[PDB]
Amino acid sequence: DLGKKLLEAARAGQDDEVRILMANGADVNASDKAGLTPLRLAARTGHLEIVEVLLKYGADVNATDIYGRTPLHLAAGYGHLEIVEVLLKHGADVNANDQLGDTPLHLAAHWGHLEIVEVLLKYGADVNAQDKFGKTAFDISIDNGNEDLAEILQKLN
DNA sequence: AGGGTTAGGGTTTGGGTTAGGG
Ligand code: NA
Ligand code: NA
Ligand code: NA
Repeated sequence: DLGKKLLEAARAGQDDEVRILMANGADVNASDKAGLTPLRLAARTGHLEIVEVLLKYGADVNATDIYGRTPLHLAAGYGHLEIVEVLLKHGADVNANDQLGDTPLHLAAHWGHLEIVEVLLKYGADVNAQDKFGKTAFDISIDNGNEDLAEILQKLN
């Protein structure tokens, strides 16, 4: 039952137990529900060290869940800058589209994570990428009344 | 129970559309 144990340790932030389970042959890309992998759970929850351990053990940086979301989508939307940075330096697809049409930049924009927006752009995020409703991150900033984010994105339009 | 950038967390317990458990 090592997959179940790994998923739990990764979401719960038990880095020691993650390392032990990986040493015992746990599948780094194990999934029990909704295509959720340990890296995706750790990235959404904010567990940086576990993200680092899983990547070192070969975790698929671009694994997708039931909604087509990659770990970078979750880290970007849930405001985990350092995880966003580690994922990107390890090959995360900055322009990955989920099944809702969103890129990580769309999620960072929707949730007001300016530093993440800037890091994504630094790593090549498509500023003109449109979601399912044909909206760009800039459009989202205007809809949400985010003056600071609109200022960052206006400078790049 | 119910919602959800949902997969835990808010007294408390099992739903779901894919669909378990303090
Ligand atoms: Na629930
Ligand atoms: Na649930
Ligand atoms: Na609950």
